[PDB]
Amino acid sequence: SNSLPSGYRFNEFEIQEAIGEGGFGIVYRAYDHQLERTIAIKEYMPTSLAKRNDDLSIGLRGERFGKTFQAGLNSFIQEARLLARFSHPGLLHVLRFWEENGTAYMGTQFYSGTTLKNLQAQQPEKIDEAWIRRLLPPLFSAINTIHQEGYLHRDISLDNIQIQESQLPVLLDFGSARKEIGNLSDETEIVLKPGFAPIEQYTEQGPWTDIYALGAVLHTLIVGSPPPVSVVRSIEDSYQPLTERRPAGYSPELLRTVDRALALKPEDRPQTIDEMAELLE
Repeated sequence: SNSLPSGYRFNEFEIQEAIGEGGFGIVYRAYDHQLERTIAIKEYMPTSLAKRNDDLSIGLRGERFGKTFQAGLNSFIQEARLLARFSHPGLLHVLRFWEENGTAYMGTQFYSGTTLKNLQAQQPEKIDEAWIRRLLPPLFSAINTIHQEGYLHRDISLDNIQIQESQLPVLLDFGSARKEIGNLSDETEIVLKPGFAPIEQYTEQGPWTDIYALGAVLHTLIVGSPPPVSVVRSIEDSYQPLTERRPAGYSPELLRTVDRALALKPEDRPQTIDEMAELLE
């Protein structure tokens, strides 16, 4: 681990535990001693570009990485600014942003629970049609709120949806820094998510682009894995409609909603979140 220790201080903030560590940032449970509340702190930390110094600042692993490190940092800032436009229970709420230690930090609301990816791995028996139909109204609402302000998510999968202990979902992260680093570094594998990204993201984007990825999430919850990579589908589509598979315990109505969201071409999909929600009725 490259993470700050429990007890580390940012003035009034105190690090309590590193709770998420990926290749591009670390997430901490932390505590605000001024307001006496638990928060999360997200630290930009691209491990392929940077390492932890003795004084716990961040430094480049090689001088050739400086331009790409800075571009990822700028994208991290821009994502914080985007999230700061919203005050919605299903979107990660940003409290503070600051630069320190040669990197940048986002203070955010702290959310209970775990990611949808982990819930699906650990408690797949909890995921059934009734649970999915309770998940969708607040998840729809969060995604639609992004769309109504003129933005798109473009990085939806199970990995960045939080399921709180209340079961309500939160969108945590748009992958902006990761995707910018991957584009600049020709590390194409960290830009789009195979099976979740629709054909138009591979090089015409709009709400239907997020709707496809949401379909892919739902497909994963229902049968355990995402649909085939969309570029492969665009050559020879091996997608088997869920209405024909008929997984046990699932209504044709929910299955056909997923199939429609997964239509190969943008114009054949529901065009707005509201259109997709109507299919369930």
